[PDB]
Amino acid sequence: AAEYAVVLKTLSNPFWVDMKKGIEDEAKTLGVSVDIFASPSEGDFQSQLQLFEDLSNKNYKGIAFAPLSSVNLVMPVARAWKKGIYLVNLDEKIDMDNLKKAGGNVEAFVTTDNVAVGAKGASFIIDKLGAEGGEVAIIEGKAGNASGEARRNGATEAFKKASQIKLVASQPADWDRIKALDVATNVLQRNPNIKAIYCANDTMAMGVAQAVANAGKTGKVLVVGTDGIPEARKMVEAGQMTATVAQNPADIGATGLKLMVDAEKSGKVIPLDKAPEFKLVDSILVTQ
Repeated sequence: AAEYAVVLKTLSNPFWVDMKKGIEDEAKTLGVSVDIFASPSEGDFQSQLQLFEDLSNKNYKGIAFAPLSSVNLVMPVARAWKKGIYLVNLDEKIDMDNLKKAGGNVEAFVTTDNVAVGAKGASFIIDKLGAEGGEVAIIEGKAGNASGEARRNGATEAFKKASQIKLVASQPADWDRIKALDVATNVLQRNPNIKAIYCANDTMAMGVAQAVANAGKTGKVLVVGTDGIPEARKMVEAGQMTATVAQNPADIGATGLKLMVDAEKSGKVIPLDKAPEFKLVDSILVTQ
């Protein structure tokens, strides 16, 4: 049976349920069969590396895959590439450095541009504030992590190009609704003239909308989030959170199957020296 296979992170998370449907749907259009696999828990690094390994011994033309960690699947993917399997990295980037040393490569990496995500949620505040503008802040995530710092850049640059906006306080905050509430109230005392605050995660965001529920500024103050969890989504339907910048799972999976099928057609796997393709998929701004 099937000519293509897709390993994902898990399927108890709606994010990955939406990705599966996008690869299936996109398959029915291209004329290719697909088998979608995943290991139960988000922290099953070994159980996914066993999964992938089992698939490698079957006869799949190509295999797209979302790695739990950046190095848990380097040896199976590099093996897969020597056999001539058309691999396509999804969501998070696999350690290319390690992969090089493994003697392998990938046809393409398909992810969401985290900087654009930050500018998308900052730009939403900009337009809502209007000409008048006003003061804003960015509750950052934890330092060292690229994915939250990327949202930190984009959101910063987008408010600097708006010469009617005042960035009061972009300060660190580890991914925590409690610690997000505590630095929230800190900015609301230092600068109580704030009209909105974008947060670099949906966890922090509900902790900042708690600091606005405190001072009972709910309505004037605009909270924004990222990732778009099912929880916060509801919030935004109820007027409790202003908005959140979700990803596009379905398009990431569908684009990933498209690039895999395109490499197969070519009849030759990407050279080692050749860098992979790099498609970014647009983020979505979920609003009332």
